[PDB]
This record gives sequence, structure tokens and C-alpha cells, in this order.
Amino acid sequence: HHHHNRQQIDALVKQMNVDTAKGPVDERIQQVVVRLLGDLFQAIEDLDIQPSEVWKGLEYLTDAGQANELGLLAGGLGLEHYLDLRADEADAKAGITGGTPRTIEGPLYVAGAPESVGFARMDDGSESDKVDTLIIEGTVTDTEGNIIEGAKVEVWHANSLGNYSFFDKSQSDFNLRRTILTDVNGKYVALTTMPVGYGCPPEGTTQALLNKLGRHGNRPSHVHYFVSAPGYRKLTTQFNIEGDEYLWDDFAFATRDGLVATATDVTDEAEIARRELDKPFKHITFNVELVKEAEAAPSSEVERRRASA
Amino acid sequence: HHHHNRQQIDALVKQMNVDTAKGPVDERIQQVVVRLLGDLFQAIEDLDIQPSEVWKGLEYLTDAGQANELGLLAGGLGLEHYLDLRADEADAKAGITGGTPRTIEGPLYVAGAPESVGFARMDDGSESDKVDTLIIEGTVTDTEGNIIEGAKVEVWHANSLGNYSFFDKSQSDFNLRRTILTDVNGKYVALTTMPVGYGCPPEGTTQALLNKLGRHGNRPSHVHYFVSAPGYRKLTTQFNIEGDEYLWDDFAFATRDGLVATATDVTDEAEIARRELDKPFKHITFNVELVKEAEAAPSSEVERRRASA
Ligand SMILES: CCCCCCCC/C=C/CCCCCCCC(=O)O[C@H](COC(=O)CCCCCCCCCCCCCCC)COP(=O)([O-])O[C@@H]1[C@H](O)[C@H](O)[C@@H](O)[C@H](O)[C@H]1O
Ligand SMILES: CCCCCCCC/C=C/CCCCCCCC(=O)O[C@H](COC(=O)CCCCCCCCCCCCCCC)COP(=O)([O-])O[C@@H]1[C@H](O)[C@H](O)[C@@H](O)[C@H](O)[C@H]1O
Ligand SMILES: [Fe+3]
Ligand SMILES: [Fe+3]
Repeated sequence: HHHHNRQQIDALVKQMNVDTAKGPVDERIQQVVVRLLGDLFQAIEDLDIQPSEVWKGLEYLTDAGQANELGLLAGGLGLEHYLDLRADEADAKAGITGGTPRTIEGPLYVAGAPESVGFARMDDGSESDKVDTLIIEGTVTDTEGNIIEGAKVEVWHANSLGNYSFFDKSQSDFNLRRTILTDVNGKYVALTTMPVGYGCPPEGTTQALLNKLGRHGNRPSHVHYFVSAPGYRKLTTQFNIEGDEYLWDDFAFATRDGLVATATDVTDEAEIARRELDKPFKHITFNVELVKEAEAAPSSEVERRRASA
Repeated sequence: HHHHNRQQIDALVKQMNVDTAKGPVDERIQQVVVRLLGDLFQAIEDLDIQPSEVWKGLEYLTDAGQANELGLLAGGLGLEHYLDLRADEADAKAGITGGTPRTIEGPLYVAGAPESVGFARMDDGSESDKVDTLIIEGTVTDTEGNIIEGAKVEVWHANSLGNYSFFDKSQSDFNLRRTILTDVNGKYVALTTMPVGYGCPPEGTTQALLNKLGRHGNRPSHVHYFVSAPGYRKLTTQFNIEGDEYLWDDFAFATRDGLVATATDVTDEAEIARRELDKPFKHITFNVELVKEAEAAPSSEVERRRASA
């Protein structure tokens, strides 16, 4: 079934995609296209991939893009996590150590969330009779424990049904999405609701492929973070919550040591009063340590197309 | 910049996509996914592809799918032609020789076109004052020249502006698309208009990438064919027209020896009368030779998602 060897493949790819060039070429795009096409052709030879199979793959990719699910698929196949594995190894080779660990962004960030100093309430109260109240708090410091005032703590997470605002058009705009600037003591406090883990859209393209792979499409409960500050490396991270069925079986492979938090229960009447609440709530501490930006440091910032509102 | 070797990549891909499987798996889909992901990860290592670059690639693929242009991109990068190169080599190894050569289908077939016996007029006459009339005719035979009656000759082509019906919603439904069944003499005749070659949509995703590659997105003038008959191998082919600027510079690499036709000019008053026309016209002969279906023969039919109306 081998109709072409790699030499013959490379010659064909060059004839079609390089020899045909006239005028200015983007050299990087040319390099990447030539490599990926040659690899695709060689996989077609090695696995004897039939035209009907190739068309099914392209039809799948078309459907995935129309469903806006390619970011989700990048998470599920483990490509998004792989990019973090690479970034961690690049940082190790730079001698950059310390700092809260990174993990995946996911595909559901939205720019433009309400900003406040030191404290934000993240939810609109529309689920107050059906989900636990959660307070999250932490201090943002450098690697030696010195507080950072004015650090930008961006948080987003799912509602009691595992759905995110903007994508779920039934929620109010920016529900469960906030930017909190750390106060004079380096502190942030978020008053919110307990996120639940969630699956992929069950009739969607990502779950369709996971089904063929015998795989589930679930993530454990988590809260996403961007943390940034002048003079420090930007951090993309999350915490997961101890106790979740899928904690160490995340379909997007994002859970890490250092990023698992325990939700404590507060039933004490005095403490409840102090928080201006009326019922028991859950409490999570999540401190963040940022690494100073050095001339030698690889960038920790990632350009990516992101929703805005 | 090499953070992982292929052994480490393969182990990671297995951990994420295979070890996580529970219950029935589609073994072929699993095999192909594992191979393509491992290859993608290795290309990322070898070329030190940055997260921002990966996200740009996925955003491009998303945009391409939303624009319904991935079939067009398959043609332009030469993947569609490569599939034919493979099919030709498989046929050679089977000892299948003879027959009109195959070439690419393109992405613009529509099922459901008007059917008639022996003769069809393909155009609605809406361009009669701005484009040349073309008569196409041919005989469909086996490899020894014996006529085949009742062969299904499916033809589609572009209008005077290089646009195809169904996709160009300004044209009448099925304009320049017909199915003609060969008559008792194995003959088909199509009365139509001269197609013009065309480019990719200039603001679309395919041309955007071709621009980065320094490449044009043009095809020479051509008419597409499916030819099928009981007992014979289905044929996907075209003819191109001698004289076209892009005849041997097709951005989708479809031109072949054996598939170039010369448009003859008919100015003779007697012949014009015979055809029931009033002006000179162009004439193309395109005969088709079909190969008998043998038990040993690979399939020449391709399952593919196709428009219908
Ligand atoms: C670049 C080009 C390379 C790829 C292109 C070339 C590679 C060729 C790939 C060949 C794959 C083998 C095909 C085997 C035959 C298919 C059988 C089948 O059951 O049909 C369908 C399966 O088709 C597939 O999903 C296979 C394609 C997956 C390839 C992409 C893997 C990406 C890997 C690496 C890239 C990095 C990944 C990047 C990270 C994002 C089942 O139907 P469906 O549930 O999948 O979808 C269903 C469905 O079909 C329903 O009918 C519909 O109603 C519903 O909505 C839909 O969900
Ligand atoms: C499976 C996953 C693998 C890939 C995923 C992983 C691989 C990662 C790929 C990395 C590529 C290198 C990126 C370099 C930096 C980009 C710079 C730039 O100028 O930005 C843009 C270029 O971005 C690209 O097109 C690069 C991605 C191409 C990769 C796909 C090749 C497929 C090969 C093989 C697969 C078989 C092919 C299959 C056959 C079909 C220029 O803008 P634009 O004109 O391209 O689009 C423009 C634009 O950006 C405008 O802003 C917009 O308005 C307009 O509409 C749009 O058209
Ligand atoms: Fe999330
Ligand atoms: Fe065409």
C-alpha cells in the first residue's frame, strides 16, 4: 500500500506549494505548511488512508469549526495540556523556578468583565436557592512572600448546571466573571457560588469523537485564573476542588499538584454574621505566587482569539 | 527546543487518548487519531511551534470551516490531487489499465440535477448575449470501442463569470448542471455555454493562506464529469480547454494529458442551421472510455458529503 516514499512526498509537496510561489512569502507559514502536509501525506501512505476516510476527517473538522468546538477538541485530545508541558520545560531550561503552577486556559474566557478593588461578588443571586455560596480568598505575593498591590486577578467559572455566561445566553452578561485588583494587603476576595464540573455538549462534535474513542468528556469542578502585575510574569492557572469524581480523570488533563483546593464548611454563626451572610457557606483559600519578569525569561503570555463583550 | 522525544510523545498520546478508553472503541478512528496527534506533537517539537502559533492555526481552521472552504483548501494544497495519485498507483498495481484518466472532483458537485436521454441543454439562456455557445459531445465506450447505452453522464461547470449554481444563489437552481443518459449509439450531447476559469473567493480563507504562500488561487476553464454504468468502474474526471492561461498552472493540480480538449469554431451556415442555432458556436468532442468492473479491481467510487437540491 506504500505508493510513495518520503522523498517522493517531499518532492510533490515542494512542487505544489513552494515552486508555485511568486513574490513575497511568509517564510514561517511556508515552513509549517510544508512540514504538516508532508507528514499528513506520509500518514496517509503508512495507514493506507482511503479517500472516503480523508473526506470524513475534513467533514468532521468543518462541523467542529461550525460548532465553535475546535478549542474544546484541543483540550480533549490533550494538545492544550501538551503546550503547557512544553512551556514548563522551556521555563526549567531557563532556570525559572517557583511560582504557582500553570495550567490550561480552556476555550471560554471572555474579555470585558466588571472590575473592582479588593472584593467582588461574582454571581447575580439567580441561583441562591439551589447552590452553595462560596467565598474564595487569597494573597498575591512574589516568590519571597512580599505582597503585590494592584495585581489583576481575573476569575471565571461555571454555574450550578455547569454552564458559563456569554456562551449560555440565558445567564446575565458576565455572570460569574470578574476582575479583582489586589488591595493594599495584596488580598482579593470573591463572593460567588460553588461551580459544578460539566461535560462537553452531548450532541456536539467533541463528544461524538470522544464516543468513538470510548472516552468521557467531563471536567472536575474548577475556577479559572489569569493573574498579572507590572514587573511579573502573567499566569494562566486554575484551582480544582478536592472531592470531585473527575479530579484526577479530567478529559482535558489540567489537574496538577499545587492546584487542588479543599472547600471548607463554615457553619459558625459569628463568622457567618461577619461575612454578612445568613446560611452556612463554603470557603476556599487560593494564594498566588508570581515570578519576577527577567530579561532571560521566556514569555508567559499567549496571544489567542478570545471573546469580548 | 526539543522538550520531548518521539518515545515520550507516544507515551503521552497513549496516556491521554488510549488508556482513558472504557468499553467499545472504533479501532480505525483510534489508530488514525493516535498517529496524527503524535505527528502533530513531533512537528511542534521539531519546529518549536509556539502556543500563539498553534492557536492561530486552529483559528484559521475554524474560520475555513465556517466559510465552507476546507474542500477548496484540500484542492489548493494538493491533497485532493494526491488522493488521485494514490488511486492511480493502486490501479496500476492491480493491472487495471486503460480508461479515460481520473482527476479531482472539486467541492462543488450538487446531487439532484435534471435527467434526460441523449441530449440536454445545460444553460437557462440568461447569458446568451454575453458568452459563447458551446456544444459538447461524445461517445461512451468500453476499452475495445464497443458503445455503452444508458451510461449516466453527469456534468457541471461555471458560468461566464466563473460562478457555479447553488453556491451562487443568483443563478437558477441547477443552472449548468445536468445528467444525460447515453442513447442507443452510446452518444451524449450537451448544449451549453463556454465556462471561464475562476479564482478562490478573494476575501476568503483559502486565498488568505495562498497569499502567505505567494500563490495564486486560479483554475483554468473546465467541465466536470461523473460517468457510471452497470458493470463498469465509476469515473470522476474533467476536460480542460486548450488556450487557457492557467492550463498547466492550475492551483489545484488537476490538468492531465488525455484531459485537454480543443474548442473548435463553427461558423459554417449549413452546420449552424442543422444545430438550430443562429450564430457561430464552439464545439468540443470528449469521448469517454470506461473500464469493466472486475472482482480484483479496487473501488473507483468515493463516499463524500455532497450538496443536494
Ligand atoms: C488538517 C486535516 C487533517 C485531518 C483530515 C485527514 C485525516 C483523515 C482522518 C480519517 C479518520 C478515519 C475515519 C474512519 C471512518 C469514520 C467512521 C464514522 O463512524 O464516522 C464518524 C466519525 O468521523 C470522525 O470523527 C473521524 C474524523 C476524526 C479525525 C480528526 C482527528 C484529529 C486528530 C489530529 C489532529 C489534531 C487535532 C487538532 C486539535 C483541535 C462518526 O460520526 P461522527 O459521530 O464522528 O460525527 C457525527 C456524524 O458523522 C453525524 O452524522 C452528524 O449528524 C453528527 O453531527 C456528527 O457529530
Ligand atoms: C489539525 C490541527 C493542525 C493545525 C493546528 C496546529 C498547527 C499550527 C499552525 C501554525 C501556523 C504558523 C502561524 C504563523 C503566524 C501567523 C501569522 C499571520 O500572518 O496570521 C494569519 C495567517 O494564519 C494562517 O493562515 C496560518 C495557519 C495555517 C495552518 C494550516 C495549514 C494546514 C496544513 C496542513 C494540514 C492539512 C490541510 C488539510 C487540507 C484541507 C494571516 O491572517 P490570515 O490571512 O491567514 O487570515 C485572515 C486573518 O487572520 C484576518 O484577520 C481575518 O479577518 C481574515 O478573515 C482571515 O482570512
Ligand atoms: Fe472551565
Ligand atoms: Fe470546477
